[PDB]
Amino acid sequence: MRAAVVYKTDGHVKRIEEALKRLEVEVELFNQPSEELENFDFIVSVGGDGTILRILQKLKRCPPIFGINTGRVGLLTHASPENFEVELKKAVEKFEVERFPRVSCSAMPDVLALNEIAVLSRKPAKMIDVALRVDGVEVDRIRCDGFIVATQIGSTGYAFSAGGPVVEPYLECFILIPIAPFRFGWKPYVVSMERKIEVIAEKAIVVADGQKSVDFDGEITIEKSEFPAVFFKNEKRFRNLFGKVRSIG
Amino acid sequence: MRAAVVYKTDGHVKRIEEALKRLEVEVELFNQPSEELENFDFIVSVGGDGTILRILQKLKRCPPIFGINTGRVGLLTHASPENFEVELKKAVEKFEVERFPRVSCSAMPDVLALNEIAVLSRKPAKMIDVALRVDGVEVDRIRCDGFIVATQIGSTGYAFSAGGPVVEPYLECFILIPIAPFRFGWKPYVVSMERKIEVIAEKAIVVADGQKSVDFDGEITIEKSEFPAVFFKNEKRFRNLFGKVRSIG
Amino acid sequence: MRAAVVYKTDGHVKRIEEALKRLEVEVELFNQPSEELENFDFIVSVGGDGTILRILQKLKRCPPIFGINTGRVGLLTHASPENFEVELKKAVEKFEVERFPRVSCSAMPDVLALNEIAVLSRKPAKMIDVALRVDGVEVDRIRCDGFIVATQIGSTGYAFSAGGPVVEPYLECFILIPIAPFRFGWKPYVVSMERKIEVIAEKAIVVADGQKSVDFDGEITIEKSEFPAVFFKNEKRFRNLFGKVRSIG
Amino acid sequence: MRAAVVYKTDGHVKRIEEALKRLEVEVELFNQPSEELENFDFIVSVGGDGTILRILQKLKRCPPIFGINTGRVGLLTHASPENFEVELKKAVEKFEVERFPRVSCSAMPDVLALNEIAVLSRKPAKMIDVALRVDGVEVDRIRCDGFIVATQIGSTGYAFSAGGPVVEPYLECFILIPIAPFRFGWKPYVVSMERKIEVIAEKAIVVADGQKSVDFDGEITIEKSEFPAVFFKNEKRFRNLFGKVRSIG
Ligand SMILES: NC(=O)c1ccc[n+]([C@@H]2O[C@H](COP(=O)([O-])OP(=O)(O)OC[C@H]3O[C@@H](n4cnc5c(N)ncnc54)[C@H](O)[C@@H]3O)[C@@H](O)[C@H]2O)c1
Ligand SMILES: NC(=O)c1ccc[n+]([C@@H]2O[C@H](COP(=O)([O-])OP(=O)(O)OC[C@H]3O[C@@H](n4cnc5c(N)ncnc54)[C@H](O)[C@@H]3O)[C@@H](O)[C@H]2O)c1
Ligand SMILES: NC(=O)c1ccc[n+]([C@@H]2O[C@H](COP(=O)([O-])OP(=O)(O)OC[C@H]3O[C@@H](n4cnc5c(N)ncnc54)[C@H](O)[C@@H]3O)[C@@H](O)[C@H]2O)c1
Ligand SMILES: NC(=O)c1ccc[n+]([C@@H]2O[C@H](COP(=O)([O-])OP(=O)(O)OC[C@H]3O[C@@H](n4cnc5c(N)ncnc54)[C@H](O)[C@@H]3O)[C@@H](O)[C@H]2O)c1
Repeated sequence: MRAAVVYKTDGHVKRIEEALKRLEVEVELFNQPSEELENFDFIVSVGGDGTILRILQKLKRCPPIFGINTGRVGLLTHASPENFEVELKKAVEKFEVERFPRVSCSAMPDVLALNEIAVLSRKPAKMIDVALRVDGVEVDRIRCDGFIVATQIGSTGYAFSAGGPVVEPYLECFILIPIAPFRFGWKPYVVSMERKIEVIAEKAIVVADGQKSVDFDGEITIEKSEFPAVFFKNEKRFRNLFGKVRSIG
Repeated sequence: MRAAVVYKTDGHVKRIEEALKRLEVEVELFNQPSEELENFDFIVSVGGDGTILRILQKLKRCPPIFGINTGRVGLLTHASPENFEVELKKAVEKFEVERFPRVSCSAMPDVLALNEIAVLSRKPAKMIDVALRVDGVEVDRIRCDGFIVATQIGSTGYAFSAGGPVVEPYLECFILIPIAPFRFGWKPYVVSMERKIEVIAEKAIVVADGQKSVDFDGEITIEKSEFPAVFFKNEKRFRNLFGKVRSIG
Repeated sequence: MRAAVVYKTDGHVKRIEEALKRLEVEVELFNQPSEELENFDFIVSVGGDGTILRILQKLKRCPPIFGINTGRVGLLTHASPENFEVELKKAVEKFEVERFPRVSCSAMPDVLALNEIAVLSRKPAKMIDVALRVDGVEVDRIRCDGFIVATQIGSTGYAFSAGGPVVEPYLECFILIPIAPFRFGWKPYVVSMERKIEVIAEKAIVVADGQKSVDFDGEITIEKSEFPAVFFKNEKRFRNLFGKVRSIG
Repeated sequence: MRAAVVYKTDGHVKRIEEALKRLEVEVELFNQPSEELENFDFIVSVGGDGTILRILQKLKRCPPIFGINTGRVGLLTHASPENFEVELKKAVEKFEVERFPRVSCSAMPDVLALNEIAVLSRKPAKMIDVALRVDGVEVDRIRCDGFIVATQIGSTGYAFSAGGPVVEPYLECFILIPIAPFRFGWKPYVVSMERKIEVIAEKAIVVADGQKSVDFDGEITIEKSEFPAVFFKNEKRFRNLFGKVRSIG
């Protein structure tokens, strides 16, 4: 059963090589992520949340991702170097998985987002004029540095920083929130991920998970896609949510 | 096919009788809400959001509610006096109904909120030491004027005022947000409604939908209930959500 | 020269009684604060920030206060118990002070607040309709759980939890912020302390420093009194502000 | 005595030429702002707050400015097309004058900001890593899209959007708020304007009243300048502050 190990640097990759060898698993090494990753049964990412997002950008069909975290913190990950040898043995032996939806922009045709599709100002410190509508209905219009269309997974990223609610990973929703809105009152809008979001702005940019961005004027459509992100049932995912969150930055 | 027509003041009630009579519907006027309301094919509420919440307490089994708003803004209502006669007709001829869940606190067994359960301090200008726990797990421990456990429907009520997000009516979930938290960082949590909430504080009261209130010491659980609120299908519920929210005062 | 040492618990009192001994200063023990504290060259409180606020309710003319934070955290205190020996000697030999304004009320005539005056609902879970003017101009009319007229000192207290800004101690100003405002957009106003505040509300109370409360209806005015809180000089008051504020819980 | 009318479009400029003609004031017209505007007894900006910022950028020593808002809402302006005639005459013969301070920054040294000095990310959709200090003190260290060092006049500007308090125009003070901070727990700080602000970023840019901006890599210093902004006295500046803020959009 084949497995890929992706890594930022040489950190701990030797012990993971020998961790998978003990468990009867073919292993191949990957400095950078490629579209070849979907020829393997699973993937063991080594670096952090950031590393996982760069992997998913080279994946439509997503083989299960285990996630060793090098740094200090990580919400998408499964283990650390201190204790990964144990948690990997469990991960592969059960082979239980979970799947979180990935949305897609209309102007960035095949690149999918797990966290969000942000819509920012092309020039920094300049303000764009954003009009939002979902399922046809005019939801809002507002001047802001940007606008975020995040899934619940990404409710803990940019969205969090704009004032967003912490939404547990299992409840499946969009969070719609502006960045530095220039208006007296405003409120985050949480809606079902079955709807069709639309943003309309001139002189703007669109960014999937802080990774692929394109320029666009006019309008874009963001909806749920057919290809989710597959991880490895992290039984404690929920209980760990309120604590990883308590200690961001 | 008979009907109950509940009212606070003598609003447009001469007219609502006369529209109900013309649609060949028997009418029983109700000076105030009653348990007796269970025995009607539907209830026309005539007043505002508050009129409907009161109605709901005195129901377990809930006939369809056509709420009419004589005030400025009502998120639960289908029409105003200008349009009520056309909508009431559409509503009763098709008879399509929809239902949003009601929640249940330990302290008051046979009572049900549609908006929220709020745990506040018995005495005012005073903080309680609230501890929250969703599904066995510890999620928070904060000091505050109170804590709010609210459905998406009540996202636009009390919790809205405490800094909470506006969640659309068709996304079943809980919204757990404190009133006046004494702490550097805090966040509103939005979790699934299929979960077991538990609130722990001393010298406090619990309040279901701003109606029934009861002193409590120690522990309560809040959970989803088996007898929900029933209104007639509102084709434009989602559409108006965003306009009405901006006129809240 | 003479001093009154005010305490709640009789823990660290024999250590402090002997520190003041070897400083040519006469001592008098005070199990609870009193109007008699005015007859001393200074005061040494022994407890939290509350031990201080409780002291100032019995002072009009205020001799300098040296605060010893017992357990706890506090931004009105001058020293912990395991360094106070030194800090007292430095504070009484230098004998250097600084003063912060206290405000007054209409409804409670002889009473003075260092932190804030909070207007709240009389019955909890009920919101009142507050209507605020400063120097005669209407500023606002909001439905809320309460309203806080704070000073820069008490901007780290009740107004901090209502969503206020951290204002430094040396900038004299009012902070005007509501508690659970049922309104789409709202904002705290920071204004000059030389202005005459005026809150209007029915079915309410007023509370100076969470210490004294009286029912009221109609209007009250808050003004800057001529009798300031007086403390020894804390040079590190400003540099400690930011690290204490982070640890608020 | 002669004056300079500065406009952006040809809105009500003929009618303004004629008002100054009836007041025996020789007028020169300005397609846009020049250093040249220094040699006049007063100035009549015609457009908005933004037009006034542009004028001020070309001015060290500032002659009285009389703003006519042709737009929707102007914190900095005196009159509308309806009542400019009345008010222009009133204030020219009274010749009273207010002085709100402007602020210099240590990277574009001879430029001046009434509103703020914003330190932004150089590329967009990337967050920088701002370290804040004031009078040599570590007040914060935070990952964010940017950081506003605002004055009270610019507290209804960019800082307002970032989550900041409304500050009366006559309470002199800095305001230290971030844009999109990635941290569970932040708060805007309001400190004295006599203090020395200092920001340490990397991969950043500094902006001043949204006009002049230059790349910077290291550490800058914001501090109260020698030459302020000068407007004719608005007797209704304070009064109109609150209704104008409520219609910021
Ligand atoms: N808060 C902000 O000012 C800001 C700015 C740009 C991007 N982002 C977020 O960062 C993510 C990656 O973008 P980038 O590579 O440009 O920046 P990045 O990866 O260099 O830094 C963003 C930080 O967010 C963390 N992170 C990523 N996904 C997260 C999640 N789902 N929940 C909690 N934390 C998470 C990472 O650990 C990292 O420390 C994007 O998905 C976006 O949501 C945030
Ligand atoms: N914002 C606050 O400070 C505050 C305080 C207490 C109660 N409430 C809300 O009021 C409800 C009823 O309590 P009460 O009888 O004590 O007061 P109430 O019925 O008189 O007043 C509540 C106010 O909010 C409106 N409202 C009611 N339900 C709403 C909803 N679901 N979404 C948006 N607005 C709604 C009402 O029309 C009224 O203006 C509670 O369930 C709670 O949600 C809000
Ligand atoms: N945040 C809230 O929900 C809330 C509620 C009531 C009172 N308070 C504050 O507590 C003060 C005293 O009232 P109480 O005795 O009823 O509550 P308290 O004194 O029993 O508890 C208030 C907490 O805040 C601390 N505190 C007091 N003044 C402070 C200040 N200026 N800056 C930072 N922390 C401070 C206290 O040491 C204590 O930990 C009031 O002046 C009010 O500001 C806050
Ligand atoms: N809210 C935001 O996302 C944002 C972004 C960039 C700049 N700004 C503000 O705009 C100012 C000028 O920037 P620009 O020329 O790039 O855009 P601009 O001047 O065209 O737009 C800023 C908006 O805010 C208004 N404004 C300016 N000063 C104000 C004040 N003191 N109070 C209330 N409103 C005010 C302007 O008239 C305009 O409507 C800056 O000084 C900054 O304060 C705000």
